[PDB]
Amino acid sequence: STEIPSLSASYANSFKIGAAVHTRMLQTEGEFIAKHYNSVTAENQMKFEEVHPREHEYTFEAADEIVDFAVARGIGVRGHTLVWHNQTPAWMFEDASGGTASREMMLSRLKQHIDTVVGRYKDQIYAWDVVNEAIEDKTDLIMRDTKWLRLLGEDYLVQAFNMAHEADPNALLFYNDYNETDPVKREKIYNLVRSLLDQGAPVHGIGMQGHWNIHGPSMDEIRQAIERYASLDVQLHVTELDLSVFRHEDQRTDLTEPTAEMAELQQKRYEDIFGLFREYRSNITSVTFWGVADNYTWLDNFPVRGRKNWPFVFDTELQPKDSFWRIIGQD
Repeated sequence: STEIPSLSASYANSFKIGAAVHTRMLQTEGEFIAKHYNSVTAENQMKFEEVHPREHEYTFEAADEIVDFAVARGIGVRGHTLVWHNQTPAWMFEDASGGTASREMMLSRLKQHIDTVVGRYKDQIYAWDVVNEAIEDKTDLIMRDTKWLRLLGEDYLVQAFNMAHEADPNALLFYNDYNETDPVKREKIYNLVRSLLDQGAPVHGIGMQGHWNIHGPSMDEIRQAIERYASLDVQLHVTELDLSVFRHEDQRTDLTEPTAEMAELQQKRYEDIFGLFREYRSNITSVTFWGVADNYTWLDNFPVRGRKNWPFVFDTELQPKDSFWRIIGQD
């Protein structure tokens, strides 16, 4: 493709290397993507609202294009979240009078949605984020209070996994979440999946989002989350990895490029992280970055609107950053 080696090829015997994509990137960054990633995830085009905007109408155009792109190139595809409190259209939770949908309506609608979406790509998607972010960040709260929990019921996770498993018994079913390394939330997610497994739910993996930064979480904290989750006998996927140069509610907004400090910390940070991933390659089977290159990232608008970020190992011009070289795998 040019000079630099293929990132995914360097991990061909350890774990997949993926990237979140959007159709707009294909006929422009398609060459770069096929070069460095052997796994892709629709950043947004497979979400409920994106593929099922209205009750009786599905819009799979974008998702279909991404899948054609990947499968024709031997690139794997992770399906992103079927059940999530965000990006799910209002119709799903409402009845004809605009009131709340009943438990029965919720169940039949969820069944048809999963059957349509999961069934559509049957045998083509190696892993599905079945339930996303069900655990609360608040210390004294376990289950996030969402319409799924209120309208469908406390068994909404079991239901989702059973339905997904039925739509495609060959796909690996994942429970995906962020802040997965925080000791308190870690134990909640651990107990959740454990209880799901004890209930017979077909959950085959835990997705560690990996929305980290140059200051944390620590190697020790990440290590503990890994061993903790792996002890449930499930595969582990780092699903939305990015290393923000900013912290939580950062007050800095004048940066037009990372500071010399940020660049140096990020490079070392990425080296440490992938060093840890290699150590646990027996538990981690896929590592996906939530983007392709610094020219685009959802962090450019979250949590702060219009604040440019540079979270990847590839810069705004798709050129490798120092971190890239320190991340190359051993194969």
